[PDB]
Parts: sequence; structure tokens; C-alpha cells
Amino acid sequence: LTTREIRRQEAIYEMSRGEQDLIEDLKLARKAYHDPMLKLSIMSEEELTHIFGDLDSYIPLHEDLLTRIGEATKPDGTVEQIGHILVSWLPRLNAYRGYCSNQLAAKALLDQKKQDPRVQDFLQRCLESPFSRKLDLWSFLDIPRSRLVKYPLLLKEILKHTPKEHPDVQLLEDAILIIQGVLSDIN
Amino acid sequence: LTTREIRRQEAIYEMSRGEQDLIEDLKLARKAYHDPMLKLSIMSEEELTHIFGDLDSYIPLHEDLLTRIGEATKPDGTVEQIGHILVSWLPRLNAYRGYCSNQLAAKALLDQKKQDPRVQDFLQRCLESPFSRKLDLWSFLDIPRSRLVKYPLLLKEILKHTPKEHPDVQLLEDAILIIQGVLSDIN
Repeated sequence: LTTREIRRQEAIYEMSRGEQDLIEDLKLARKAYHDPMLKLSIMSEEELTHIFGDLDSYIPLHEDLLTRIGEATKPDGTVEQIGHILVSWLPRLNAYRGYCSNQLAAKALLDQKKQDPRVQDFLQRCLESPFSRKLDLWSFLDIPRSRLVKYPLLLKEILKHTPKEHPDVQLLEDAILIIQGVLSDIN
Repeated sequence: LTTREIRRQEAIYEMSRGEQDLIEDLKLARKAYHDPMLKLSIMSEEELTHIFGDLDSYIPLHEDLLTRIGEATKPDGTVEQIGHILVSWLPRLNAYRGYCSNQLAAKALLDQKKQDPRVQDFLQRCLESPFSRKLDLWSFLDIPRSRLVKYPLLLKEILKHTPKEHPDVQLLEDAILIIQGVLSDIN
């Protein structure tokens, strides 16, 4: 394996580790925050979907990417082609249209809720436990946003190390265009 | 939270991390070893089930434990009761009866196959890749065996830190008896 082709694979791995991390945080937000607050009636659903969005849709969306990459990973750990997955997956990031279309309206409830004693108490409890796992609740919207805005860099890095005569060149070039379109359809 | 009750939770966590690890190795054995060798006809299925057993059954068996513990884990990360899961799960370790009933017959093929050039070549390839993940193929049977023999220690450690008047005391006491029975039904 060449030094360059090792970077190509390292670039593909860097990306999927990013997905594992997003998924861990989306699940944590669903389990430790959203569901309990909804259950204890600390916040109404209308409110909780303003803050968190459709977690129930995003989690299997990003898991789906990770599944497909894993299935394309050989026994030796390398992945030969990836463009065909990305091109046919990226358009699904259009599932964020609604959530991210009012980041403005989101940060008006957010700032309201940080005076509520019932949320303060809920967090202080969660946080007192040495087995709890923290999320910055007040800038949650940053987690997905950060990730969505990172894809073009991740894709350009895979392409930087893709051999001239490789099918991924066209597909990755076309995927960078897909990601760029999807971004404008929410900002 | 008391110093003792922190140990109880640490004991429960230690156990589930063990399951995550076993699962990672059972999946790796299925993906990097069993399936490819079966596909390339380096080994017949009869042979591969002697070496690896019914991976397809063990993986969802241990995942099932991890699912159920996760569902019993509160937002704060602690788990209040665990005996009721363990008592009703442990009898399923009886799915190892067949595999482990001929550890003797297993280590006669094993020692045969380590002279086969086709297996040597297959491994040397796998291993040459910097993205590959290693398993000691020749003492694979140790991975499950080690784990099965570790449960009684894991259970006694949870019980060591369980409060006198807690429902887990009876259940864990009864689970230790279940694990002990299951072990004799294969050794």
C-alpha cells in the first residue's frame, strides 16, 4: 500500500468516526434529555422539537451511512470505493430542512428556558452523578450544524488522495456538489 | 451517592464493557475470518463451525444482554436493578452447548490448518494492511470460554456491593446458581 493510498483510507476512517460520534451525541440527547423532560413534563413536545428537532429521523439516517460503509469495508479494513454510497446518501441530509430553517426561533425558547428552575434542577441532578454523560444543552443546534458544514471538507480530503483514473474522482466531485446544494437549501 | 453504591454501578459497567468487547471480537471473527475463508473456499463450513461455532447465534445473544441493560440505564447513567435481566438471560448461554462440547475435536483441525499455505497466505495479506484488526485465530475458542468462566466473578462483584434489603440480592444469588449450572452442562 502506497503512502498516498494510506491517506485516502485514513480520510475515509476519519469521516466514519465522525459519524459514530454524532450518533453517540444524538442518542444521548434523545435518552438523557429529550425523553425524560418530555416524560416529567418539564417541556412540551413543541418546545423539545424546537430545541432538538426530529432526533428519531436523524439517528437512523446517520446510522444508515455507517452501516453502508461498514458493508463496503473489506476484511483487511480498507474500502475500495465510497463515492457511490455518498452520492446516494447525501440527498437524505435534506431531512434537516425543517429543523434548521428556524435556528433563529430556536434561540428564543432556549434563552427563555435557562431561567426555569425545573430545568436547572433536572440538570443539576443528571450532572451530580459520576456515571452521567454531558451535552451542552444550550448550543445543541451546533452539533448537527457543525457536522453538516464539515462534510465538504471531509469529501475534498478523500478526493485529494484519490488516484487520477479512479471512479471515485467523478463521484466525489459530484458528491461535493450535492453537499453544497443541500447546505444552501437550509441556510 | 455512597462510596459503596458507586462500586455497585462500576461493577455493572465493568460487565457491560466486557460484553461490548466480546461482541466486537465475535463480529470481527465473522467478518474478517469466517465469511471470507468460506467465500474463497480456504475452509469448508463443517471446518469453520468447528473453529468458530454458531457466531450467527452468539452475536445477537450477547447484543440482547447489552440492549436490555441499556434500556434499564437511567438518564443519570445508573442502573437500579439488574438481577431480573440476568436471571432471565443467563439460561440462553445454553446456546453454547454444542460448540464447546468438543473443544478436543476442535484442537485437531486447528493444528492441521496451521500447515496449510492457503491459510498462511490469507493471514499474511489481512495482517499486511495497517487498517486490519487482529484476532488470535489459533486460540479463538479462548475468547468465549474466558467470558463464560468470568460471569460468576462479575455477578459476585455486583452482589458484594448490593445493599442488604435490595431485591437484587436474591436475584443475583439465584443468577450465580444459574451461571454455575450452565458451566457444568458443557465442561
